[PDB]
Amino acid sequence: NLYFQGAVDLDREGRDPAYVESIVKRSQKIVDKLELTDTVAAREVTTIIANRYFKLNDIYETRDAKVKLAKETLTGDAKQEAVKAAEAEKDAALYRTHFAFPADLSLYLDAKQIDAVKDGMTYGVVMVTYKATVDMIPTLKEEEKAQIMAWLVEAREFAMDAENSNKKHAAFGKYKGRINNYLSKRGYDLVKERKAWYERIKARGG
Amino acid sequence: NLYFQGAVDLDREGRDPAYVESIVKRSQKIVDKLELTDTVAAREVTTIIANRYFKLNDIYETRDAKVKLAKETLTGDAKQEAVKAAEAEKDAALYRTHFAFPADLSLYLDAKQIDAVKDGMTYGVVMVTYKATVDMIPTLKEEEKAQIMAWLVEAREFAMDAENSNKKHAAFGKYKGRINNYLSKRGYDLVKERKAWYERIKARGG
Ligand SMILES: [Cl-]
Ligand SMILES: [Cl-]
Repeated sequence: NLYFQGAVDLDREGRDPAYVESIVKRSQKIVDKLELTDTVAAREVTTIIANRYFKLNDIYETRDAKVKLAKETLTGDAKQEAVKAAEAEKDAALYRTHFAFPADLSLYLDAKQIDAVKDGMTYGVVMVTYKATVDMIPTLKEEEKAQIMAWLVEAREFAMDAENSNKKHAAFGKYKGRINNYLSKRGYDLVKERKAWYERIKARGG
Repeated sequence: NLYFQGAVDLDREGRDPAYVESIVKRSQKIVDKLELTDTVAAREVTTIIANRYFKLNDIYETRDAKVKLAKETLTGDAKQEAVKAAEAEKDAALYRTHFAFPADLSLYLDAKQIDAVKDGMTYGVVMVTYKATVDMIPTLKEEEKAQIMAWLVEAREFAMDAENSNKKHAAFGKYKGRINNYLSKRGYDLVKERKAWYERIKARGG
């Protein structure tokens, strides 16, 4: 499956060609899982995803340059304030660019397909985590399931903008922590549920 | 239709009661247009919307205090840099809180209803603008319509977070400018289309 640009320009200029190729291949792999039937649309979506990876890269490079300058020049509270300001500026750049991404995708993809792109950019952690949680506690109430999914989908919106795998898993981890705490406050004995789950996994040949 | 809090706490503490009442009434009016059939869900959604108005208010109050301090203490480039930093910090606060809002709404509302809330918070400018544009140029291509709608929906995502009516209309205005420029670059004679549209409006008794 050889990628070629379509109408959407690939933001390749001035970038290391091996990096560009790695991002395009990553992006192609996400698009493959959509099983699109319009080969031109598939190229366009590939480019849109790649360009978003590249722009995120640039945002984080900017942030890192500011933090490097702070490490070299500042200490104590002044240093922490400069790091805080760089992080706010990073989150601002994410805000300013976040909505254009599904806007652009929507020219080619429906809502379900756009969600599948989000999942592709975030290792499908939403459904892995949701399925595991309901496997662990099969009598969760519908409202508990709904809240758990809502938090995972929120986590995904942040994770898709994160810098790398480590930071993506940290974003999910925050909301997994929230889920854990939520269930314990709602009266579930998580030690007991988890122990019984492991027994069920063994009993079914997992 | 008297509002009463449900399970979601209204973020009322320390706020002027007339302001609280005004925001609750605004929020109730948005929810009324959803025509929900679960009266408890309607109260919860009312509270969620009101609480988002209140949090946006607080974000803008923070931003304004920083800009006031800059006006009182700084001039020239230093002043512009402090204003820039306050705006980045504001956009950061918007980013950090934006995704929780539809997450919370999703416990009560489907995707279509959530969009109707977004429209309610933004004076329905998306559909007014879209309908007017297709009325003005009825032979737009499907891809042009799609791009126009995508830009209006993007505009809405920013507008729903804006401070007031003036700033909401400015957010839409940016993307209306983009639409105007887009159509002229795609070969439409906007002077001619607009003139012929006005004739059609007159001919139909508008
Ligand atoms: Cl190419
Ligand atoms: Cl109340």
